[PDB]
Amino acid sequence: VFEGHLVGTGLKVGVVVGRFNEFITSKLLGGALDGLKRHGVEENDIDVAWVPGAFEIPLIAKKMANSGKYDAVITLGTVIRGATTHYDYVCNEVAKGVASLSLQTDIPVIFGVLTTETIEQAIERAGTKAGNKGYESAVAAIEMAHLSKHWA
Amino acid sequence: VFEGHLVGTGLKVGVVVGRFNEFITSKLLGGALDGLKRHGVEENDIDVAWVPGAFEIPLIAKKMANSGKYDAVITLGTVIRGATTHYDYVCNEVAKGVASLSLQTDIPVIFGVLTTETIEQAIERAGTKAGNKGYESAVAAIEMAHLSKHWA
Amino acid sequence: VFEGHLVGTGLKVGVVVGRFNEFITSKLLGGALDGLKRHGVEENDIDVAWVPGAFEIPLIAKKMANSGKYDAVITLGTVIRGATTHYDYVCNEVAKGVASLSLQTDIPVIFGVLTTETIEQAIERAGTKAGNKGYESAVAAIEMAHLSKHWA
Amino acid sequence: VFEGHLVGTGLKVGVVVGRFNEFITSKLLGGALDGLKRHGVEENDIDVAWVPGAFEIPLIAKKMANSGKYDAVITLGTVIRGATTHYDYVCNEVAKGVASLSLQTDIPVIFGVLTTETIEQAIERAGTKAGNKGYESAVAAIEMAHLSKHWA
Amino acid sequence: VFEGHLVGTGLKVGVVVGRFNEFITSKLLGGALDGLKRHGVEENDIDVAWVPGAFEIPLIAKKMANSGKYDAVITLGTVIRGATTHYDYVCNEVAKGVASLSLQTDIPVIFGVLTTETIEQAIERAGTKAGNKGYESAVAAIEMAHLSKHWA
Amino acid sequence: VFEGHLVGTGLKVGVVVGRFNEFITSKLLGGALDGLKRHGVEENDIDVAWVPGAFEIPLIAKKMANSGKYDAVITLGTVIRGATTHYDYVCNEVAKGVASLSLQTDIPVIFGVLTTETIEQAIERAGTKAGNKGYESAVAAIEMAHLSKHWA
Amino acid sequence: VFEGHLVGTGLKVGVVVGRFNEFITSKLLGGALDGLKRHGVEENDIDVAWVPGAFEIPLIAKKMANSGKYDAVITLGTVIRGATTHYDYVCNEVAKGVASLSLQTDIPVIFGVLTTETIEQAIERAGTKAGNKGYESAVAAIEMAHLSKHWA
Amino acid sequence: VFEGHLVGTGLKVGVVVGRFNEFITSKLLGGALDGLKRHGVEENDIDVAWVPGAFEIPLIAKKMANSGKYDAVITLGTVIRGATTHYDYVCNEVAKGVASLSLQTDIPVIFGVLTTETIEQAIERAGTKAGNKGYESAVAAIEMAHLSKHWA
Amino acid sequence: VFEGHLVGTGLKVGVVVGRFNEFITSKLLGGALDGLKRHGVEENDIDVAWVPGAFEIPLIAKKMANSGKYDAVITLGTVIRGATTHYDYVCNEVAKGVASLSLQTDIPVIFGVLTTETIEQAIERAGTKAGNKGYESAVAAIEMAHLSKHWA
Amino acid sequence: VFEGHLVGTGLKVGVVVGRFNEFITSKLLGGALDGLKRHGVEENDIDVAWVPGAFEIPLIAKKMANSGKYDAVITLGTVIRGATTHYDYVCNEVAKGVASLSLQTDIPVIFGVLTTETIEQAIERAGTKAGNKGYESAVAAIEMAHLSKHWA
Repeated sequence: VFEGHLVGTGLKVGVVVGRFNEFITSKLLGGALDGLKRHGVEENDIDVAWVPGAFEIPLIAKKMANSGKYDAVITLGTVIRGATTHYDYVCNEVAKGVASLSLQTDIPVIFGVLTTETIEQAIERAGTKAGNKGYESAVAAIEMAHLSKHWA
Repeated sequence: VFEGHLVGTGLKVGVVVGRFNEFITSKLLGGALDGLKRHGVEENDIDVAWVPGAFEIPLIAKKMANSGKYDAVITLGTVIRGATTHYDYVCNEVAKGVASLSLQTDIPVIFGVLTTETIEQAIERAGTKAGNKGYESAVAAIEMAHLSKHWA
Repeated sequence: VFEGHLVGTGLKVGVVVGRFNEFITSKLLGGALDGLKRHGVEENDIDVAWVPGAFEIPLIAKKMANSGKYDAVITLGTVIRGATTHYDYVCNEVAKGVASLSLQTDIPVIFGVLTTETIEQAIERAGTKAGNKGYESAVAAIEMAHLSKHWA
Repeated sequence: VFEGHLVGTGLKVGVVVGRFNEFITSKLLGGALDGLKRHGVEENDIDVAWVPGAFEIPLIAKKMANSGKYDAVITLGTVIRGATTHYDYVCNEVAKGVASLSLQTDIPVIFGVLTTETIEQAIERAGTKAGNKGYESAVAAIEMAHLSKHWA
Repeated sequence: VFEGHLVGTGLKVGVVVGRFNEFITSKLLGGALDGLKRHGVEENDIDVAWVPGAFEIPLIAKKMANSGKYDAVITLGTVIRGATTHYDYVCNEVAKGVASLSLQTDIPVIFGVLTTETIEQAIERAGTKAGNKGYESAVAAIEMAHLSKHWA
Repeated sequence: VFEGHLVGTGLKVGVVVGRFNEFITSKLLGGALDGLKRHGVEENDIDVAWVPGAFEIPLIAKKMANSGKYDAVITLGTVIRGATTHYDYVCNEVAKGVASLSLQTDIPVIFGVLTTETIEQAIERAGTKAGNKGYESAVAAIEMAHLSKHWA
Repeated sequence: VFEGHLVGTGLKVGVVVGRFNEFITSKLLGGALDGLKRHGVEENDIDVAWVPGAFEIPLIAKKMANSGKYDAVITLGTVIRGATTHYDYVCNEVAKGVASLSLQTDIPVIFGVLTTETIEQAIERAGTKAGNKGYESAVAAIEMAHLSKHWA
Repeated sequence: VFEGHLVGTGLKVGVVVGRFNEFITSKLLGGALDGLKRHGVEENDIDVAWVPGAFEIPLIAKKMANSGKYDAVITLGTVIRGATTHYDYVCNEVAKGVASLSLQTDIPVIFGVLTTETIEQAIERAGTKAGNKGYESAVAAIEMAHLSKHWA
Repeated sequence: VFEGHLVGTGLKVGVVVGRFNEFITSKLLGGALDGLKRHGVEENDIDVAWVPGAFEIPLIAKKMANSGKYDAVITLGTVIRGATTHYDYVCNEVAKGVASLSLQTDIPVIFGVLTTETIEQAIERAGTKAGNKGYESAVAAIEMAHLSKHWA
Repeated sequence: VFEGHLVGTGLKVGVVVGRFNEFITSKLLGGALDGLKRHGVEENDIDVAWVPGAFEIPLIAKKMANSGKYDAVITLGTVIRGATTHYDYVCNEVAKGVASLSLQTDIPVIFGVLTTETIEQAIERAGTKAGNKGYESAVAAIEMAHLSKHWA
């Protein structure tokens, strides 16, 4: 009874990508832009905020949701396993932040941060075998934008 | 003593299903009808919201309980182990959302999200030798909503 | 040196028991509902709230503490390992809502939910080798109750 | 399309439980005698017939269906592997008299007799991991009852 | 509720024993007396029919229940695994007879035929560490006959 | 030839059950308190004495036989192997006071205390594979009672 | 029915502890106070007798129950496996004394002597993951003394 | 630059200790005395709150620091690995509570709860090889107290 | 509240040593005498009775306790493992006798009989690595003499 | 009773550090500052003496404490295993000197010389996992200083 439209010609999205692991987040962003752009979203109704890395993505995502300028916010980034458990707390707090601070703002905030073990797994999901996580995040932002933003 | 009825003659239930793994969630939403319906709930008093996937189920599950139109909100979806720990942060936040944000609404929000390791296990719990976890999550939904009398 | 009493001559206790795994939670309730009685708490001053299972125990346990009718609330239930990580998110959220979440009320909420690996392990704490964890969770309730500092 | 109802507001149910392995059949009966109650079937409109064990359940189950006092009869019992093939002939004849033999009456007779290998397996269906097969056999009774075509 | 007495003060029981394996069935018929007798049944109200072996126990067990002289008919005998599958077809038909032809008589016909793999197992169940299956089949006989009140 | 009766129409029985391992002793008592009832012993002529555990069963069992109010006293309890030899001294002293120590009274005292190795073994005699040893210990009580020679 | 209170408001308990293994018996006597005390027993109504070791605990435990000053006598101590069978004859006689000489006094003498194989096991049962066997032996002491009403 | 003082002459401290694992938490509380004492704090100018389990610490640690009574609150307790994952949900929520609810008050709440795998590891950190983690959490408490200083 | 004095200047002890294994009992006695002597006991208030071996030590120990001349009796001896189980019954009856016949006389009778496996274990405990069991028995007799003989 | 104070406000301390293994002894001297400082001692009211090797410490540790300049002298240094037994004669004589020649002066001389096998073990005890054994030897110095007290 309540499906979400997938055409976002009149939408207005804003994304926050993490500079760390640029090698991956780059192609990850281009896929999200390409997605929104070719789904109707105007090529300039789209803003991008570069943060130091995923840990920083919850703070600035909240600053773009509370700015009340966008119809949806897309969080992009990439985290890869290291030698320490540092990778765990980062990955957690990013999702923990993006998810929890997506209800505090009743604004669709799509979580599109890669959390992998191998550099080959990131590439795998940045426009390779698995597809482009970024593009898939945009197509998700548009849908949420029809079901969650202008819907109440 | 404070048991809860199982006859939902005059209840209004709202369901939120994730499209990802539709192969499972589809026959898992078969717990809605042939479940709520056979227990009394009216065909028309049941609304369904399709979200992109489990991560987006806390937000829309909120904007359905807060609409005050439903006595209880059933949350459906399916998540299966990948190669990355991405599966973990998702399952966590879905459960973390449906739970921690079921106390802020005082409205019963039944957690019926399959979190499995195999496609086979998801099938085992969607109408096979474990039964349908969508039908069971409805029975629980009725009882819960029907148990909120020492409330208000 | 502020310690807690242990005789509950005039106490008002409320219990929330999960129906799932009734085979265990049954004897588990009888442990508390017989530890309270024999500790001087009235057999007629105890209320029991049957919820579907543990995941629903935070919600109903809240509406009993917020009910402002009990000095302490005991939460009884049983969760046993499955084949999926479903077991983890359940245990977590139960021992998370019940767990310290319920500090908000400032009513004692004793966490007495069995979280085991084997049906044989749960049966060990259900009134066997390790003793009845329901009885022990009632003794904890009386003690917690008899601890009075109030915020104001 | 002739399907079956599931609310049993005005139902007349009869139960035949085998005393042997009372440790299991006990909780097994409580499953049906609590699934019926909470499904709207009268706590005062249920009769229970204790037979020595399963082998005698076909005979007494017959004199209850032939009694023409119940819309459906539930058969509860438990049989566990021994060292001899004695277990086989018992299980067979129970799930043979009860089983389709009792078509002659045209009164619904639900076969809810546990036939397992381990005491731990029977304890799994007695209200644990696999759920209470007595509760499920009561839900089946209500449904079967609410299926009315009559031969004449 | 429909339990069955265990005092057979004024009952009339008829027993049918197979000669084959007399070594076992003999001390197995010791369940008749020192069983029925000690439970009240009169010494004289007990008749015994010796048949060639178990296969011939359905026929003669029939011409004893149909004589309407006995409140219940106890069937005794012993069968042990051979080298051929002959053991199977025998045990089957004995149980198949005593059961399927206990509904056509409405008179309780207790099945007390040992079906084992070892001479040792037959002994285990004729008055050794498993007890006497003839004495147990009498206790059941009394209760059964004593339970046929919602009959006729 | 002085043998013992088995119908206890007019009997006065007393039972001492150990609370420890209530999970087993529970069903274990129900075995005796249902074997007595169905053997013609009054449901209203049975007293039960709950002691901490088996070690205390000799003392309280004494004050019931010395009470001179019962024809026989049944002792129910359960003790299971631990990591220490503590289990041995308990079992010993229970089956030593209860055991023949209580010849002094000349009142029948039936030793029905389970002394096993596994929780699964105790559960076997608690009304499963091996039968209910409480029921059997009641049948022994009635028989012992019906044995009258008196010293004087 | 003859249960026993757990509130020892007006009881007089006497404890007998063995010095040997003071490292364990010390924190094991911590079951006396913070045990009897928290259950009601008066600080002053509790006397303690220090004996050389467990072997000397039957004699002095006798000259405390026979003084008729205490409602119940708690016996504490610890014994651990050596290289010789000396450990056996000790544990035996301690238990043999406290038991067999608790019927000659009619006064509840709770046996709370640790009989273990490891220093670690003694610790496990003196306030670690098994709890404090001194506190448990007090709870039992209260109930026992509080259960001697069908006495005298 | 803002270092924290270590001489706590004029300080009011509050301690919350868990009764479970008293064998360890006892000597662990020995960190309060012979700890706060020698650092200047006034003899019993410090209050100690005994709570049942480590799980109950967060609640009472609050209702002490909640309203100005102390300049800093210390939490002491011990938790040791069991067979079940119960150990995890306890440890987590204790640390979770003491930490998360040390920001809401703004009054220094030092986390001093031992979380070990072995009883030998608890002893290892209760005054053994690693020192006393109670005396160390006291030093921390004083330093943190002297850091309520704000900034310039 | 009831500790035992350790100075026995005015005491009057008597011991019974077993001649068998003189090689050990010798140094075992000298340690007991040396102990009593250097603890105050007058060097002539001390008597020694040589019995054939440990089995004989219960009889003559009773003859020295019933002689009402001593303040305590010390039983010394040594038993070592042989090829037969003879060693077991001897060791048992000695302790069984000394302990049981220490309550029949309400007179402190210290059990100091070595019960070992190796000749090297006896020497080990006769004034070697483990100390002198005899000396330790005297220091025990003196204490019991203050708590048990002139105390009542 | 004579405990040692821990607040060293008005204290003069002297430190002798070894230059060899400066990489470790450096951070080890960090125990002086941020150690004596926070315990009350006045900023650079403490003198530091740098000596070539740990072997030269005893001499200069003397010619400092030798004549009243400080209330206590701390010796810091590090020695790590080599291929030769040279490591032993150094460690020994350092400890030998600092100890033996701490009685002749009577002025507290705390021994704080690391004697490890690995460079990783030195780091382990220089501010890592085990803490800083320099800050610990400072606490000791203050306490020992406050114990120049003599006796009454």
